[PDB]
Amino acid sequence: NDELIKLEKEPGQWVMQNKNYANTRYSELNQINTKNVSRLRLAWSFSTGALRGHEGGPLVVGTTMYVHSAYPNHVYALDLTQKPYAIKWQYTPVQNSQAVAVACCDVVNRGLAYANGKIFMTTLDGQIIALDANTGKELWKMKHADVTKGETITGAPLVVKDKVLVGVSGGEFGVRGRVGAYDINTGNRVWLAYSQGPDEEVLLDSDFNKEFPQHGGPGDGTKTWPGEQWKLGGGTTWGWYSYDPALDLFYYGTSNPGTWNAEQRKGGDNKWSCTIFARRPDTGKARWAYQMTPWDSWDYDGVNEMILPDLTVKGKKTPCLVHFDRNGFGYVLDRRTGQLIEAQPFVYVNWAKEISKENDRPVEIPEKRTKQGVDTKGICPNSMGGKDQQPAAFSPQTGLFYVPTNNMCMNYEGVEATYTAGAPYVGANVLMYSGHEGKDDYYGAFICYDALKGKRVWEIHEHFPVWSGPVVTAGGLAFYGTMDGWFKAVDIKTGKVLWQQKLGSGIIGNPITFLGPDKKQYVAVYSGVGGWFGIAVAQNLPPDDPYAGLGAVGVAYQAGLPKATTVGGELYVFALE
Amino acid sequence: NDELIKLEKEPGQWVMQNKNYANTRYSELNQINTKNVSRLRLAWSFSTGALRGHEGGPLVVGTTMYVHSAYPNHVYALDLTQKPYAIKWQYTPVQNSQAVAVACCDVVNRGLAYANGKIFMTTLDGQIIALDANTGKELWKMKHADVTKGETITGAPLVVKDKVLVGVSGGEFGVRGRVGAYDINTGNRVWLAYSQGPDEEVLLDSDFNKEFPQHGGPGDGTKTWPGEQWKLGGGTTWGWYSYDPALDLFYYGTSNPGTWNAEQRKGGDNKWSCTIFARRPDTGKARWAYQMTPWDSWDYDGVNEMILPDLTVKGKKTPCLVHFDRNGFGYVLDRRTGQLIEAQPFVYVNWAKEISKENDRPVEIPEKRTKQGVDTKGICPNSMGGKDQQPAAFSPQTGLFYVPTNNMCMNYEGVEATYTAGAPYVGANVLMYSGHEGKDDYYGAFICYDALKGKRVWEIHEHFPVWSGPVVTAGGLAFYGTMDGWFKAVDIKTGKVLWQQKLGSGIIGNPITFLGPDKKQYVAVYSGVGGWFGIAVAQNLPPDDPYAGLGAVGVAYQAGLPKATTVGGELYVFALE
Ligand SMILES: O=C(O)c1cc(C(=O)O)c2c(n1)C(=O)C(=O)c1cc(C(=O)O)[nH]c1-2
Ligand SMILES: O=C(O)c1cc(C(=O)O)c2c(n1)C(=O)C(=O)c1cc(C(=O)O)[nH]c1-2
Ligand SMILES: [Ce+3]
Ligand SMILES: [Ce+3]
Repeated sequence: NDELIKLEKEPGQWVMQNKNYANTRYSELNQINTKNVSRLRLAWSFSTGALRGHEGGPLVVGTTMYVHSAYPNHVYALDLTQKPYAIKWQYTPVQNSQAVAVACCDVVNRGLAYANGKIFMTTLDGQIIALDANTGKELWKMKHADVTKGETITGAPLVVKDKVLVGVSGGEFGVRGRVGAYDINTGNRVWLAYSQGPDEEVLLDSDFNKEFPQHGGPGDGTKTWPGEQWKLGGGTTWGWYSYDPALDLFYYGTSNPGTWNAEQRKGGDNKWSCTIFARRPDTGKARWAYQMTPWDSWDYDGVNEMILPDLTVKGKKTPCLVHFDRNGFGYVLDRRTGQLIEAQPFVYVNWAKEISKENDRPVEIPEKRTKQGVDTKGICPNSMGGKDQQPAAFSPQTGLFYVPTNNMCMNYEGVEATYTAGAPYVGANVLMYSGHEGKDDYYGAFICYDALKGKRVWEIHEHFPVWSGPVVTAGGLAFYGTMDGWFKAVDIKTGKVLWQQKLGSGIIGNPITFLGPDKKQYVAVYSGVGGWFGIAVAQNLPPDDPYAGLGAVGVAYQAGLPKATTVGGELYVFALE
Repeated sequence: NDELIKLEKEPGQWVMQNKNYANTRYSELNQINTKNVSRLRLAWSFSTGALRGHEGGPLVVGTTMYVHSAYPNHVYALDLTQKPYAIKWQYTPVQNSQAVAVACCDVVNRGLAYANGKIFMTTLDGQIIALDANTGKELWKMKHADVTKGETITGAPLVVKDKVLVGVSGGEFGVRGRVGAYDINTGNRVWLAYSQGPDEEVLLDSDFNKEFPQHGGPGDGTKTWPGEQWKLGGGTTWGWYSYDPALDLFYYGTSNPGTWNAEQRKGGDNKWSCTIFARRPDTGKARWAYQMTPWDSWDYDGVNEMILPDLTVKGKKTPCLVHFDRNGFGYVLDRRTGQLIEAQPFVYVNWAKEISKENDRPVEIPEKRTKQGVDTKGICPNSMGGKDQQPAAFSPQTGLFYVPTNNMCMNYEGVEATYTAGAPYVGANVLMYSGHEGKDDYYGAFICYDALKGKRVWEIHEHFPVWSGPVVTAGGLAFYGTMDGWFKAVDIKTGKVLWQQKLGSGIIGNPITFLGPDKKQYVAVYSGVGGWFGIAVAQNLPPDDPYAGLGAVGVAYQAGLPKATTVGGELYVFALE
């Protein structure tokens, strides 16, 4: 989109969830820096009027801030010229409350998109809705997903050219993952790109994986599955999307291949679950695809963000894609072709020795691959991954990445799964605990990571998983939140905490930074705990069954989350003086 | 209670809702003052995990802060030694959710009491519950009110000696208002004092009103009503209680006399509705009582706080009771006898010329007394009163009062009412609007008032009603919140605002100030709009019928409250540094 390509360069605005199409989450603003951040204080706050998990973050376009909430997905426009703000408009969609019963991982929403004088939102119950950005008037609404089939929507849509790109959730409900493109003006569906099934549904361009046939090709959407198991094939698309306008490719990752009992998927790779896709936005046709975790047996969803830095590789400036996967590996690919440049662990990994440079496949440790009817113990990372959806940042100044991570392991036993449309299609008993096979007394870490060297530069051990995507700035600072409510600013060179404040609820939002109409720098973040690790608190679940929430309940209680935080939903905005 | 008499003198703690038994809401702390308050900033916050109206405030006892919420009435103990806090324990009572449907005026609760190692809470559904203050363990509980008869509890209980005093709500449901005294050590109900009915139920001491028999006497609880109309007689007890241990008297006010159609109560004063009671704590027996509004036709509940200052009256130090009634008059009584010393308007009043010096009865303006089947227009104040429950403060240094006020008027038409147990028993159509018979463009004011002179000293006009009870301090400051979310510090001498910050939701909490274990002064307040004026927002009500919420919906939309604030539930704590 030509407006967004222009606007995303402005230091004073924040026009899409991860700052720009490259998903760098980097701001050039330097009013707030390592010298003065100790003086940072709350400027103002705003209640979203919702409880449970508040993921994503606000947008700032012009002099208007756009705010979104957990279910029922209230949307607000705040006029920042009104000292400090006034509510310009609000919108709450009508939804089918049955959506709540088929949300796997809390009733979260990762946020709004802006383009062409319009705001775009997704709803838990499967709608994509366009609103007038200045009045809040509903312009069009479309049904993209079907709650009666166990589908929900939690991901933020992406506007590219005249299309709004919308995903789906339900990898634990046997859903056929896909991305739909809807016309920005009418909402009419233009194309629908599936993550499995026949080529006609997957949508492959004539040059698909041309340079890397070893990454797969035509027919693999069915041939790499037993029978018609692909019809329940997962590969959902609830993460963050990115875009390179020069290459005319947009990028995203896909979820686990449906049932968690790999026995019922045996015989093939189960493509294109756990896959990085690069597609043409006009047609949806794939130019390349790389499957990170063939025949997944761990729930290592591949949906984490696809950051698009230009890195110096073997002495030459190279258009890269960088992705910190649930499977614990930090991948660097050539974003033109899907060529694997590097893959090294960014957390402790014990299910695989390495990713092979020969065939780009994981070299598995067989004792850590799961199976039906027999437990597999001490798998690291757990299903929540080296990190979950919480997006990393990249600084072009340092050339390094700032990554929120999990530090947890699990036991995982496959169980026969039976499909009933609208009900869970899992087939696993999972127990979760702290990192390094339960030896660690902490469950998270915030790190600085060198993707090409495949090494951590520094690490901040955090008691709880870090479920907040940092913003990094030219002031030498990274901001992120903790699940017990601390909002922190750290020195990007050393990891030292330079400022912190305890807010009302665990933070699972991704902070932003922008300039107000007063030309002053502000830092804004949601508070309101939830998401998968926070499900025991958000859904008020008891400790009696530690297997509940597919392991999430036990581990949250072990880490002491329910004693550490209440539910909430508040936007906090900070500035100097 | 001897512990509370001792503790209430400590500058660093806040051991009951209005600071002390005299309900002065005054703190001797002066770390924060007129010279430095501009430097005040948020220190920390805590989400209550509930939405809708958050009335009252936290308690600070020792190094523990006790926090309460709107329905379902979560209770938390925060350990303030844990930099800045940790959740020490929490308790959520089991309730009958039918209570929500019979709450007149939002699902608020005015807060906790502390005494003798115990926390005492009330629940919307009619329970009084004693918890261990250090562990949160339930010690005892009793059913005090019955939701099937339209009873709820929203008021904060008061501990006096070895008794916890518990009121009831339901003046709009034909409830028989009463106060119960429960043994703090066992939960046994020791006595139960009704606001109407025969003397055996009202409970009168042998010297009742002996100095002022013109204020009423034996038998008036039935003889001042037509037939047995007293059986649906209201006089509920949902406001703030006060106590003078030197006099062995506790004090409180009573609600409207049930049906809003005065025609059905014609024939007498309807005692003891709209009444100030002084009762013996041992027996519940009344020593004196003064009815402010005989034969009410306006819903002028008498429940507002009974502040117990010692004032110089005609040169003599006098133990006074000062009360800013819903009816718009600022009453000063001798708290030994119920002598009426002074009564003058603290807001614009047009329903009465004055209170008679001859017999202490309002001199009514007949045109403004409401009637059955005919509309009466331009009545000031409206039923929300000169002020509602939001409690005023008194400074012993200045000898003046700092009062949050409403600036609103109404039309009110009596309608014949039919009693159905558990259903509303109102009988009125009420249209509300701004002050001075709808001429004004603002709906509230924060004032400094001289009670003996009967004069405002200064006034700050506020766009919304001021539904927040100030804390006033020896630093020369008054702190209060507005319904569009501004928390403000004013210079008590000039009435100038010296500091303000916009928070996430309208403030209907009453702020407190205390010393942390770090010896630093903090100011704390709930944010989370609701209560009667906020009902359109708290209950998500449309503007279609302006008469809805007994007039509250119309006036809240006219004032623009739904455009100004969202719902919430957050405790904000401020300090210097
Ligand atoms: O397979 C799926 O469709 C799907 C959807 C979602 C979601 O929509 O939030 C999550 C996951 N999987 C998942 O595996 C997981 O780790 C997870 C965490 C969260 C969260 O917001 O905290 N959502 C999801
Ligand atoms: O007569 C009653 O029993 C009763 C109860 C309550 C309550 O319990 O909150 C209010 C009132 N009346 C009332 O008249 C009124 O002005 C009012 C305002 C509020 C509030 O919290 O904002 N409660 C009540
Ligand atoms: Ce999944
Ligand atoms: Ce009332």
